[PDB]
Amino acid sequence: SGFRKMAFPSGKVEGCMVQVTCGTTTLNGLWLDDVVYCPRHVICTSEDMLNPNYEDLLIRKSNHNFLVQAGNVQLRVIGHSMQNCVLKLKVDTANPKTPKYKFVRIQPGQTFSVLACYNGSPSGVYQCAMRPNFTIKGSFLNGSCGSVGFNIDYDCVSFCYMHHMELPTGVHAGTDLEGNFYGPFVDRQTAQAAGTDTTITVNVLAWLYAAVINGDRWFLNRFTTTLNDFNLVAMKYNYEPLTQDHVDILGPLSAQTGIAVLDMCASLKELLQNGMNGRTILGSALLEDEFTPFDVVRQCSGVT
Amino acid sequence: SGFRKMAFPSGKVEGCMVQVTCGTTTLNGLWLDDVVYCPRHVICTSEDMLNPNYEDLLIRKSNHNFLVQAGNVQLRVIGHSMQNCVLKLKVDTANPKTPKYKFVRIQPGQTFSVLACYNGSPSGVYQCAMRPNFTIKGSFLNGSCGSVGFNIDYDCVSFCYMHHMELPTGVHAGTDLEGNFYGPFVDRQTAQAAGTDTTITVNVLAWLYAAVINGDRWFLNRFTTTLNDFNLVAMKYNYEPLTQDHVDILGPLSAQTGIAVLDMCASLKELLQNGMNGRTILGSALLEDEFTPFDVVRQCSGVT
Ligand SMILES: Cc1ccncc1NC(=O)Cc1cc(Cl)cc(-c2ccc(C)c(F)c2F)c1
Ligand SMILES: Cc1ccncc1NC(=O)Cc1cc(Cl)cc(-c2ccc(C)c(F)c2F)c1
Repeated sequence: SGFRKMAFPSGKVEGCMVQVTCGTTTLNGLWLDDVVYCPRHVICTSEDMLNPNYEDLLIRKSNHNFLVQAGNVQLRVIGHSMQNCVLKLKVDTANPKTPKYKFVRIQPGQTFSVLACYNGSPSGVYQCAMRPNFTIKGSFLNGSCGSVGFNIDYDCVSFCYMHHMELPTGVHAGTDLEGNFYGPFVDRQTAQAAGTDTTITVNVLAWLYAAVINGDRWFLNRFTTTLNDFNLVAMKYNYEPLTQDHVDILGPLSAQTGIAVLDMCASLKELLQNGMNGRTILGSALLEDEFTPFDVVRQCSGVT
Repeated sequence: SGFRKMAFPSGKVEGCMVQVTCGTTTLNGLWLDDVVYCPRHVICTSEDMLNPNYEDLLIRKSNHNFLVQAGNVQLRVIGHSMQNCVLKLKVDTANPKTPKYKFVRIQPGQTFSVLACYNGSPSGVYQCAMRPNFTIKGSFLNGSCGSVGFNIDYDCVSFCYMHHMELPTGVHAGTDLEGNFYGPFVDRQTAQAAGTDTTITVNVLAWLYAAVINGDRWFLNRFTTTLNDFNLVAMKYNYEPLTQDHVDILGPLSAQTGIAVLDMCASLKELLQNGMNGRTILGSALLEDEFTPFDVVRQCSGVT
């Protein structure tokens, strides 16, 4: 028992981290097979960042200008190309530590682990969710660009995020491994609005099921609700509308605990309307939304 | 910016995890050099657990009864011995993935990462603190015994915890890598009181400094306090008494922010006496105590 914000073991990803330097800029790269992936803003100087013409900036660069180092050894760059907001540096050596991997575009509300890196060296690992507004609330400092987000299913690492920037609001923005930003963001130092965010209702309900499994049950009540009534409350409290698809995803947890999804919705409705009254749930004094139903089942079942 | 409950990258430790089976019981072992370390309760049957005579139970076992498997390959056991509550199984092969390591006994209030494992396979990693009462609030299921806690300084892994049991209260107990329990616990299925726990004051203050560094400053006030006055409030709210040693450990964070430690104590005093009034600090609605001053400096400086 016990419930923690658990990240995937980072070993398979640590073996892929490299340092990429172009001119004066050093950031992280991800070495899979004979390709190193990194944010294209590595080719920018501070002056270029206000409105960079990435095509023109990349034309001034040659393979020998991209310094790629895997720990202590230098990699030889034999090709370079830009795909959306990422640079792909072809190297003459396949990474011997390349795990089985896939590139995936995660959906908002889904979670993943981040291996925060500086100078190609891993510093720490943490779990987070892709917010409904396509930002992440991470922990990144200058030099962390190119750090990646991922999930692991058995021996396969599905890479879903590469870190590009921190907006003035302190939130983080990045791309999939094909260089497409999540959300409306651009890799340019210009004002950028992140959309209105919402709380991930299905994840809060999953976390309430995790609380029941782990013995925190004080919030269970004698009430029930309907999807329509619950959604009126979700609207008022800026929660994502619950759909039948969400109810079905919560099916396994409902079966495990014997608590109907709509009965758990009535508990969540009362918590939204009354607050916690100074009490806690799984060590938290707020409603947690960065655990998916799959995360709860995985952590509560011991999937390796 | 941003502040997360960050764990160390687990790769160096993943390379040390093995499965240990004795009779009917399977748990995790830690393979360093030519020794595999694991909880001695692996030699128990369910009936033995009420009052096991570990010396007598171990006498009925031979080297060939300890089945040690590192992933897919079987290890050959050439010696066995019990040291306190751990078994040390000498194997004929040194682990080629043995990182630079040390065995350390951590102090209460200190933090470490846990690589939760099942059947010798890593499942996830999370950060936690050794509570003042020598328990940990982890996330462990049956089969997680032998999972380890650790810290990493550069290329050296300091192992500090090995998981042994979950008490009826849902808290976790374990040993250092010499098999000595943290706290008053015994590896026996018998009633065991964990002492009165307290909140780790120096860690809460460190986390308030982390909040200021990351822009959450609403709790800063026009007040100051003394160590004596603060400690009267700490007593009332079951917080550890703050000492001059704690003030000195907070020195680097005080210098970085320009906020005197006793001024931060007055902010903490007001938060203890008034609560948060429905507000949050670094995404939390409660006062967080599982970040040490060193953790805050490390995360805020990007140490790899
Ligand atoms: C410092 C740091 C901390 C954590 N994570 C990453 C970083 N580095 C960056 O954000 C670098 C970067 C790159 C790009 Cl392409 C755009 C911007 C940027 C975007 C919008 C605004 C308005 C602005 F001021 C900006 F500087 C900034
Ligand atoms: C199931 C689980 C979940 C998370 N982590 C670990 C485990 N496994 C265990 O705790 C196994 C174990 C071993 C030892 Cl030596 C003593 C006890 C034990 C101690 C005290 C009591 C009263 C009691 F009921 C007990 F079973 C229990």
